[PDB]
Amino acid sequence: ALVEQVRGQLQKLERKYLELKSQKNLYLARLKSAIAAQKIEEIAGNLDNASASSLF
Amino acid sequence: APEDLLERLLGEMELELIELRRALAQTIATFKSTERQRDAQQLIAQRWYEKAQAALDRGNEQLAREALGQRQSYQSHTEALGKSLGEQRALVEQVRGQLQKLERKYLELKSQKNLYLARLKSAIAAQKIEEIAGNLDNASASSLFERIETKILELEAERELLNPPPSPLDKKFEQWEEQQAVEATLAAMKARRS
Repeated sequence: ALVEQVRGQLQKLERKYLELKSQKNLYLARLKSAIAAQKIEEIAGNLDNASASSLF
Repeated sequence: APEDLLERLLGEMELELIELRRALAQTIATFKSTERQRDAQQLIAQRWYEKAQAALDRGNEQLAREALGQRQSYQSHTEALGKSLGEQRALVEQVRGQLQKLERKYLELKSQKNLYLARLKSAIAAQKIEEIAGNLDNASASSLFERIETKILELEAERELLNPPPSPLDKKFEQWEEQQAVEATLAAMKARRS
């Protein structure tokens, strides 16, 4: 009963690991997407859209 | 580290299983030595008995009496030694039983050690996976994985600020006016291709 019981934990734990691994990229990607968006629309307003005193 | 002690303590027992081992052997030697000495004493007595078996015949009774008188001295040694050898036998068999039992109990104790050390690592090897798993996305708020959404929202929260979304009126209207451009453009279509 012990050997079968312990293997089940390994079976479950191994499953939970790769599942956790998959989500990491999906959230890192969305981190870059938002970050990669910040510095384009920020300057865009600085040029001609944000308000008066804009460089344009 | 207590887990090392179980290896060390069993090492100490091993010294005894070779110390008690030596003591038992020493007991057997003297038992054999005592056994040998008894045979010699009776042999001398036997020689007088064999030698006494040559005088009583033919009418020489006097000589035979003297020879047997000498043998009584050797017989006394045999009787004392004879009883001792039988007594010592119980000791050698008795002590061996302890060695038989003790040796059995040792390997039995040895077997269980690994079975419990293994289950020690299994639980220990489990602690540091499920502990961090909760730290990431399962334990509670403030978990490193959840905190990522906070930064996502913080930047996304600024998105609606720097570029305010269109008002519901324009949303209601821009879609509203598309229903006519499509139909009005199609109005010239359905009438032209008719």
